[PDB]
Amino acid sequence: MTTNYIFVTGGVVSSLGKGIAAASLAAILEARGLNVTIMKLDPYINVDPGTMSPIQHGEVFVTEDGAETDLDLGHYERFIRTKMSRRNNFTTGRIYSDVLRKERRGDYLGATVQVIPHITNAIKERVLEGGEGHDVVLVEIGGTVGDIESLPFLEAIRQMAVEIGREHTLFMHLTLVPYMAASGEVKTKPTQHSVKELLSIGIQPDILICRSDRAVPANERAKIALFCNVPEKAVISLKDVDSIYKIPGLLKSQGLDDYICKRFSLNAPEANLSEWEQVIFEEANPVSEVTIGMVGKYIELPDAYKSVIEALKHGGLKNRVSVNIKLIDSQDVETRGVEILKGLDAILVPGGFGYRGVEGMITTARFARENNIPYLGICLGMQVALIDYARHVANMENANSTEFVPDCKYPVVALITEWRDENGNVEVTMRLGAQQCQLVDDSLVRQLYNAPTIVERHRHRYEVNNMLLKQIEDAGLRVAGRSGDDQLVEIIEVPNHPWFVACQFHPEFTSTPRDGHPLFAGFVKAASEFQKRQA
Amino acid sequence: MTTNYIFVTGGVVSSLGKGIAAASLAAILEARGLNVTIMKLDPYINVDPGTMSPIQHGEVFVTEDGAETDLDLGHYERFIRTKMSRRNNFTTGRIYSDVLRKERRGDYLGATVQVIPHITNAIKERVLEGGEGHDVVLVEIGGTVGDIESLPFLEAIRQMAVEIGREHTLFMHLTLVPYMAASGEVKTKPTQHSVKELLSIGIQPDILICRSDRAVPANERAKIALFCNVPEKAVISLKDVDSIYKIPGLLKSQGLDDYICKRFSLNAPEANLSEWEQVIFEEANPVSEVTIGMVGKYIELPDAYKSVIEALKHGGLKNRVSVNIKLIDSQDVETRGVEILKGLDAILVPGGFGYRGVEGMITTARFARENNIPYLGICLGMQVALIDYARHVANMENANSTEFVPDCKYPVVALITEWRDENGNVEMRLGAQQCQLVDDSLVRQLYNAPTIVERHRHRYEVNNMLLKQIEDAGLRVAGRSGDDQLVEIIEVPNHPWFVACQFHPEFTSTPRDGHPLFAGFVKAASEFQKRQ
Amino acid sequence: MTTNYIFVTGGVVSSLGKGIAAASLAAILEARGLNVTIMKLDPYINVDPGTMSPIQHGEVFVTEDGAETDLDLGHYERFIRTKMSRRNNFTTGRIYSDVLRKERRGDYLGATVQVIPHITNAIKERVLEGGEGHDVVLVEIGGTVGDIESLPFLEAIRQMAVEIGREHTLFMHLTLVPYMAASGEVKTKPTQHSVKELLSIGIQPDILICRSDRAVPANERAKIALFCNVPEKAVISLKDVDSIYKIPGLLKSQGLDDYICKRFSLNAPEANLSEWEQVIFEEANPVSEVTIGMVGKYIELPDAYKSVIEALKHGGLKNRVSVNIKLIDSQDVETRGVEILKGLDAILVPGGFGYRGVEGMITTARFARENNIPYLGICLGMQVALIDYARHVANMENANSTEFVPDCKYPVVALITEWRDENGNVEVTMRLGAQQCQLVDDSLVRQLYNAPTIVERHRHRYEVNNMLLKQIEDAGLRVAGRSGDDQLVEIIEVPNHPWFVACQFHPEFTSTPRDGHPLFAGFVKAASEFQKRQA
Ligand SMILES: Nc1ccn([C@@H]2O[C@H](COP(=O)(O)OP(=O)(O)OP(=O)(O)O)[C@@H](O)[C@H]2O)c(=O)n1
Ligand SMILES: Nc1ccn([C@@H]2O[C@H](COP(=O)(O)OP(=O)(O)OP(=O)(O)O)[C@@H](O)[C@H]2O)c(=O)n1
Ligand SMILES: NC(=O)CC[C@H](N)C(=O)O
Ligand SMILES: NC(=O)CC[C@H](N)C(=O)O
Ligand SMILES: NC(=O)CC[C@H](N)C(=O)O
Ligand SMILES: [Mg+2]
Ligand SMILES: [Mg+2]
Ligand SMILES: [Mg+2]
Repeated sequence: MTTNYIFVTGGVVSSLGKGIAAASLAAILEARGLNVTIMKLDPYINVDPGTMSPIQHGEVFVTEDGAETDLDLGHYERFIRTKMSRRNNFTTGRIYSDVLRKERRGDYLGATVQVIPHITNAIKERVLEGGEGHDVVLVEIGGTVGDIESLPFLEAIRQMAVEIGREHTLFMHLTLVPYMAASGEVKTKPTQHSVKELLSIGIQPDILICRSDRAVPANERAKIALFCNVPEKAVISLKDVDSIYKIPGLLKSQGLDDYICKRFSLNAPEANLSEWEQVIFEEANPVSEVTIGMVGKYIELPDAYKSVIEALKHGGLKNRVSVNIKLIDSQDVETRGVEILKGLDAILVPGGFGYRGVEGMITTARFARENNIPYLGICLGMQVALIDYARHVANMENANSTEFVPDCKYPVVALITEWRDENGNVEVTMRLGAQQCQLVDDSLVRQLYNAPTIVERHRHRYEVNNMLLKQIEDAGLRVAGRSGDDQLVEIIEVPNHPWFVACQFHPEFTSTPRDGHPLFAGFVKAASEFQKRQA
Repeated sequence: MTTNYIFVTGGVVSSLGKGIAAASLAAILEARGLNVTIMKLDPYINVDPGTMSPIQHGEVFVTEDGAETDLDLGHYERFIRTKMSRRNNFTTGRIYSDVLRKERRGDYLGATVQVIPHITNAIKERVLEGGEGHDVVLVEIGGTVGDIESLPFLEAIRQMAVEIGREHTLFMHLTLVPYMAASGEVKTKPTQHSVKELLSIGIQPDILICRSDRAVPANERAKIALFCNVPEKAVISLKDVDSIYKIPGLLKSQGLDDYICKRFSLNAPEANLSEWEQVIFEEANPVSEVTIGMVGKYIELPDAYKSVIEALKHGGLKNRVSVNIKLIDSQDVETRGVEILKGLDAILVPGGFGYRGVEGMITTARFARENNIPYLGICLGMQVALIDYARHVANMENANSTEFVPDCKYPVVALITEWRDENGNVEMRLGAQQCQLVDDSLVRQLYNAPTIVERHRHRYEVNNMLLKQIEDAGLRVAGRSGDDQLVEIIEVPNHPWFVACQFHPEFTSTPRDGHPLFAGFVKAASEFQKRQ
Repeated sequence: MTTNYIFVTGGVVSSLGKGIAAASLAAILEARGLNVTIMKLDPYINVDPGTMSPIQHGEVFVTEDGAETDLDLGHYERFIRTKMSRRNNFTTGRIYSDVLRKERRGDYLGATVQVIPHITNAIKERVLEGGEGHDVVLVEIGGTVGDIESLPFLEAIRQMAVEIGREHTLFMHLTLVPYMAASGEVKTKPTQHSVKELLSIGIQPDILICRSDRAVPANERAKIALFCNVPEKAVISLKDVDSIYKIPGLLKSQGLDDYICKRFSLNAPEANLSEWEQVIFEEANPVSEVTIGMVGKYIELPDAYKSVIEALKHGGLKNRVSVNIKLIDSQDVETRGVEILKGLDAILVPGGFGYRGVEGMITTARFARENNIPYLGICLGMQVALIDYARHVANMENANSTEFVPDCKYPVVALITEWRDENGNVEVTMRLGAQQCQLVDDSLVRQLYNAPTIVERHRHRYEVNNMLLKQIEDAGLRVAGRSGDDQLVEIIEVPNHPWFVACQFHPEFTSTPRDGHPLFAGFVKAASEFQKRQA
């Protein structure tokens, strides 16, 4: 079976929903039994998003194999059951960095190294490596048709299409169709002009996905076809919907996947969207409501927490509980006190870097342990909770993480090789990716995950200081999971509490709307339980 | 006194507000004491909008000199006091038409006649004609930058800018900066792309006017400036507003007029927007409310009645009355009956052509003459009033206009050449025309003068031979022309407020100066509303 | 005094003569007493041309400070008396390589690193560093307006222009105006369309330089002005000329520099072109003719030898001798024998890498030493001559350079740390840039350069093997110059010959048409002397 490529580009503006549109299309194809994958090409110069603040392009997502990648890969894994790896995300930086290393070491045998063919060859090679043995590969191109930064990407895929042939390649282009109040109509002009820009780069789109805040009527769809050399049936409307889970069914109901299977000549059964319809049904029919406070330092751009917010939403689905997520600046806790935590059925403290806003989290971890409000702490949020417990229950004054005050008396969280005592004695490298974790026989989480061993994903360097550990266990705190070797602590529980769990790994990256996640489902159940005993 | 041009263009999408934007800008400049004018270049092929359906590009506006032009000229006249004439509007059709004629007749001396320089030359000459003897001329280019249709307009102005010089020309380019809900941001990408299209046609914009449904924040303005080679102070924000009357003010508060005066080297006092401030204040503080029904055949596209809608709103201002205009399909008076006129404090029947829906208008004029509801009838509306009368009070069975049923026994409205009687016995107006007011009419009063000037666009007149008969049965002749004493205004004098006229009074109404008929009409509608 | 920038771009095609057009313009400005410089921006990905074969974009030029750069810098140094350094040439590779190194080490503080502003900032910074304290800086942009590879360059300079203002920036754009035989006219259409491409990138050219194979008449110049928003007087004609030395006077005679000085507001005296007129006069009035054979492995692209060919031409000027340069494949010597060297008044063997064609050079060095035909050997050509002498006069059979047969018995040329005996005994890193060299008291070259110490430029790694040196001196060969320390051999002479010199340094990079070069002038004199005793 020959591999087919659908290239996804966007025009007019960015924030158009390319990731989500691609992922949804992939979900449909998946449900026709096709073997599908997706990859993201980002135009940034960063070698990988590992050096990007979460308020730049949102969360740094992590795949099983430890790659730091764009958050689109989160969308991909939540719409299809394929696992993303390093192979599904690369940037312009990564391309240039490979080519420079090869040029400097003489691999090009004295040739002038050029954007074409050398940069573009490099791009084609990773596109082929990401597609390897899949029937259909959606290749999402970042940036907007017309700007400078994504031109080599577009020229690469142009070349591929000619090389591979139109029998096995399609171009899917998203554009904006804005509504004008004065005239009461949506406008095709930007689509017309975007398609001319795309053509001027040498690409004829085959399918047009029309983004608007309402459906694009037949009249205007026909106008777009007329001007873009695309048949009417390949001009698809994609309105703003109240739930992303509806997107696959919306695209299916307009023939998009039929049109694709015909072009690629695949006999495949009609997409069965039962799992989506189920998720949609669940979402539409909550039995009760909770309010969960997410308390962290990046709430000014919520995408910093994209996968967490979705995991919560999946926790809602598994409990038929509608989760109202209220974002709370953890630094306002420092200023305005515990006051602003009033009125919450649970509390989540997410991950982060840098001292700013961390003392507000420690406080937040406290308030939730003392008032018996259920608490989930992820990475940093597990670290600030160890810190809370030590300071306030094992009475280790001023305890902290070497990340924030390097020279503190009780460094409860520190790099493995910074580990020391309160006396100064010692014993005689980012953790990335999927790692096995042993669950402790009598813990909440051993029951929730219901297995002695689980696999979750890491992105952190600061560990639980084993040298100060016994002193904290002795004061009540329980260790609920450890790694495979060198027993580092992965999970802690405060057992005098309805529901208080915190973990080092990012469980949100393995949560999905179809299959949920045992930790979040638990966390949300507890929030509902707690909500109902206050009423 | 060198003449300065400001070329106004539009990018991304149309329906951007170029007309109003340009008109507002003009309003500010006039308020600084400058001699100013505006003109519209339409890319369409119609020689003029005279053959255009009112549901196509809206109403056909008529200027003092009797030209039929785009409705944008209405906006112009409602923002500045300079009078538009036929030189303030021309189409691509008009341009090719003149060049073709000159060519078939040999004026090109056997040259190959080309888009450049012959079509572009013809465009340049007309832009110069519309501009002559003005300080600042706003030239509004129809269509959207990027499209085929307006390229010759764009190349002609590019040439003009280079000929006349950068010290006397400015390019103002409007764009759309849409809001994305996903990100909570307005987006400058389309502006950056549109300025590129404009540059590729050889035009560097000087001023960017950013349309959006909310203000464009300083960050986005700064990014537009960085990418488009314009300084930040020349990136202006023009959000959707709740009242066009606030647009002169909104632009002036961002320094637009200063920027222009600086570039064109003019010392002019600061703009005095007091009349606009007054207009905004009136509109913001109505004391009563009314519902007025507009009954006619083009309600599917409200711009068909653009100047009438506005003249009512100006009637509102002058009485501090807020007017709700209920657009009513007069075809529905035919199907569903007089019920659909339930709940109106006044009824206006506007102009039109074609029989479809006119029987509904006659039922409508009756309803109002009968149930003592105030009525204003413009052109068709005045004609269908006479039909109602003769037909229901002078008992002239099935009376009509020859435009609709040519061989009717009683042609009360008919071309002047068609003028007959009930036995068969015997014996198109455009522009500003003098009208004489009858000494004892509700209208000699409202206009507070003997003779007036109003604008015509119609063929069919009141039949003078059937006239003395309808006068006897009650009806009153309130105004008449110069010669042939044709009937211009009729009143039913046993009604609180019933006026109807042949001319289009809406074309002279402005928000600053109001209009005596619509002031009158709206005042009456208020008085009626109080009595229920 | 404020720095002014003239940006030079090209359109329609490449090979348009941007380097030469810029350099000539610089020469005019120089002659108005202005302090001028020039820089080249290349769109290649190579970090620097050090890894490019000479048949890629021609010779790798070397500046005093040792930078490996584009051959345009040769043109610059031959038209103005400023010295080029690393500062005057950078590539896209160099830009990306700096930015990647800074991004990976966290210098961007978590920002997304983008083509704009990060790549473009980097470019602006080197443009400012190259311009530092000069009155006028010509900034030559490589590639052709309209292609992908030079877009960031164009966007950078666009930004600069707005920032610095039009008071101190001009855009000079070259285009092609082709002659059509069918119609008998030159065509302005490509200029029209190129200027629209340049505008679409956001740059309004200020000056148009019209390349054609004949002058561009007034009619068409006016047409170009009409369509490009440029005044007639800024549309300059630049026909194919028989001598580049005429280009400054051609541009001057059309007001180009007047137009520039007016725009930048400089009072400067009229350009005095006396030195050029002199060079032109010299060139036009040769007294006799010679034929010099250039024998090397890259003659398929003569630009591989750009500066050598020009040095010869300057040697012609200093002797009023018209040099007919005949290029000869040194590999055809291997095949067709010494035969193809018949009919030559001198012989030059240039530099190179790799064994292919080197045995033909050794042979060539031989033929010239035996028949007393004057010989100049540069770098490789000095190495193959040591090799010739050893094999055939010091009778060291099969002698060679470790570069070619690493394990040979007599490695006469080898890396310093490969140095060994014919017995295998030993004693108890490219050379780049301007280095001092001591001249030997009784040598030809000590007289020609007329000083005990000279400065010439290196680009080589293989040295004269000091361990086998005494054995070659003993057989006749004389050392004519050495370095400063560690006495490595820079120059050799065979003293039983009318004129036989060879050197390690590249003397062609310090030769110019105005001031000539003592070695080449000598070499050409000798060729003329030799030509005249055969007649
Ligand atoms: N490449 C094109 C496409 C359309 N037009 C012109 O576009 C005008 C219509 O303008 P507008 O409504 O702004 O364009 P639409 O195509 O209707 O797009 P939208 O849906 O945005 O209105 C027509 O007169 C037609 O001649 C043009 O000149 N060149
Ligand atoms: N001519 C341009 C302009 C911008 N960019 C790229 O555009 C990206 C920003 O994308 P986006 O936010 O979509 O564009 P903005 O310029 O911010 O515009 P908007 O207001 O629509 O976001 C940057 O990485 C920059 O490299 C580009 O490649 N070419
Ligand atoms: N993403 C996170 O929460 C990281 C936590 C902490 N700063 C660490 O590096 O270990
Ligand atoms: N504009 C109109 O109302 C036209 C009225 C009528 N059809 C006429 O021609 O006289
Ligand atoms: N440019 C050259 O001639 C180099 C000569 C020789 N291959 C060396 O590296 O020393
Ligand atoms: Mg339209
Ligand atoms: Mg942006
Ligand atoms: Mg021609």
